[PDB]
Amino acid sequence: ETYSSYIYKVLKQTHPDTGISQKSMSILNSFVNDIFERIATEASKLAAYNKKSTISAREIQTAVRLILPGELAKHAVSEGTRAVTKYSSSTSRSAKAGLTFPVGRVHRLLRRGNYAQRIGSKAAIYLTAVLEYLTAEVLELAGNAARDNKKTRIIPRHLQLAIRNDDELNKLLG
Repeated sequence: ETYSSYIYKVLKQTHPDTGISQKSMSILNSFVNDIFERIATEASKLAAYNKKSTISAREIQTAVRLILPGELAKHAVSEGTRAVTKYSSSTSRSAKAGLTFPVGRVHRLLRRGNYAQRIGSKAAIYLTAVLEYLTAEVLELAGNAARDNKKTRIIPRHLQLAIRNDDELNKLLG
C-alpha cells in the first residue's frame, strides 16, 4: 500500500537531479496499487482457469501481457524475466534479483489478498520487477515533463502531462 521510500530510491538511481512532492508520491503510490491489483487479479483468474493451486511466474507473465499496452508489456516481461533469471543462477531476494522494490512485501501482499492458494516465489519476484519498471517509467516521463519545463521537482501536473502526452501510459493510467 506504501511503496513511497522505494519509489524515492528509484528516482535517485537515475535522476538525483530531480525531487518529488508529497502529492506526486501518493498519486504515484496509488498507481502502483492499481497496477498490482489488476495484475494479481488477472493472474488469479488465469490460475483458476488452468486449474492451478498456485500462481506462478507463468500466470504473472501472461497477466502482464494482457494488462499492459504494447511496448510497456514487452519491456515489463523482459525485466520480470531478468529478475527471475538472475535470482536463479544466483540460487535478500530483492538483492539477488537485482531489484530495489521489496520482493518480500509484495509476496505477502499477494498472499494475504487471496488470489490463490499459494504464491510462488519466482512469481513475487516477477511482479516486483514489473512494478519497479513501470514506476521508473512514470518517474522518467513525469521527470522529463518537469526537467523539460526547467524545473527540478515533480508536481502532480507533471504526472498528468506524462500520462497524457504518452500513448501507452495513456492507455494504462488514462
